[PDB]
Amino acid sequence: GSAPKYIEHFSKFSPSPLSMKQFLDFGACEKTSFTFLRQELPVRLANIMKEINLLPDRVLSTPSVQLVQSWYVQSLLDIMEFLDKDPEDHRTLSQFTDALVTIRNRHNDVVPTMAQGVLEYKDTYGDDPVSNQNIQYFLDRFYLSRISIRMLINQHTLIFDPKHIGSIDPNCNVSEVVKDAYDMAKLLCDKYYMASPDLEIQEINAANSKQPIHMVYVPSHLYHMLFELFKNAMRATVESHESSLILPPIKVMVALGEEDLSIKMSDRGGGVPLRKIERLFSYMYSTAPYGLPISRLYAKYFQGDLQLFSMEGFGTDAVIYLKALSTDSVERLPVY
Ligand SMILES: Cc1cc2ccccc2nc1-c1ccc2c(c1)CC[C@H](C)N2C(=O)c1ccc(O)cc1O
Ligand SMILES: CC(C)c1ccc(COc2ccc(CC(=O)NCCN)cc2Cl)cc1
Ligand SMILES: [Cl-]
Ligand SMILES: [Cl-]
Ligand SMILES: [Cl-]
Ligand SMILES: [Cl-]
Repeated sequence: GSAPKYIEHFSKFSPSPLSMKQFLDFGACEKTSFTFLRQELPVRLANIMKEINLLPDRVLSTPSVQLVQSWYVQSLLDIMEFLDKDPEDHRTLSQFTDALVTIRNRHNDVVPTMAQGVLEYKDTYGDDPVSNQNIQYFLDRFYLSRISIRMLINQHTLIFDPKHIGSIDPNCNVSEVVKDAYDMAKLLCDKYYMASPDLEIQEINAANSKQPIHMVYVPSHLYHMLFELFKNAMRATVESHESSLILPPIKVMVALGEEDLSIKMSDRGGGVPLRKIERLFSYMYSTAPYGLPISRLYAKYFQGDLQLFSMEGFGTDAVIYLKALSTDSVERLPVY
């Protein structure tokens, strides 16, 4: 086989970050999407695969890692087939879309698969701070890499099968996504607890006092994050007030500035002490025999962040920081 040679070849290129703008303007440009995707997916696959291989033989040789490594090898090769094919042959295009689908389905379970490797490492070698910083370093990178691959793939398969441009909404109403995510979390909250905090939403459009706040974003990434946040805020609120009557609302604010769009979600669930806040974001210290960390990645992915600060004995605030302008929303990608 050729795999390690290909990996070596394509790992000399640097993956290429795109912006929301460049992502929009892509969506008949199917020849052009293809000729781009056939270089770039291998680049991105090569690069992360190269980094998997820098892991110590004690990690590298465990079943989890070796399995997901087998998926990446097949996906690379799967796309190799197409390096010398013909962009003008409308059935070459037709069967590449099929090929991307099969790849997206080969990888659906990397999250819980890798989670197994964390779990085995944890009982196999220990949960020390140094192990943990490396797991953290590796997984933020790997999962961020993966997020971008799916972004590429979803943009192609959705556009090449009028308002939304595949997974991007160029007029995303942020309150709307807030309410939806809330409704859904509230549904689960009512099932498992038979009580649930209300929602208040206020907007602050700096430049434009009374216009509803819209942006260019990938709404499902935003739903993902809001949803996680609402689950956490509901849990704490409900459970901190079991012996008590009153049940405080979850208060969200959506602020729109010159460069940030920010979303705060304040609760009164009684908080977390400063010392325990880092762990909530740790893959290792929160795996036990998508999550905060992964929500944060989604924010980081287009130059955003997702930050927690608590007041122990009162509650927790959670901010999602996003770039307001499409021009500032550019993929954050790791490189070998
Ligand atoms: C993040 C998380 C995942 C869980 C998964 C399974 C079971 C319980 C869980 N609980 C949490 C969870 C949620 C809120 C909080 C904590 C843990 C630690 C204790 C504390 C009361 N707490 C918070 O203050 C808190 C944390 C994140 C957040 O977005 C909102 C919050 O109100
Ligand atoms: C499941 C996957 C995500 C996983 C599980 C576990 C790990 C852990 O990897 C470690 C653990 C400890 C050290 C310190 C050290 O002293 N190293 C010696 C040099 N080799 C380095 C690394 Cl890369 C990574 C990835
Ligand atoms: Cl993911
Ligand atoms: Cl729940
Ligand atoms: Cl933080
Ligand atoms: Cl290095």
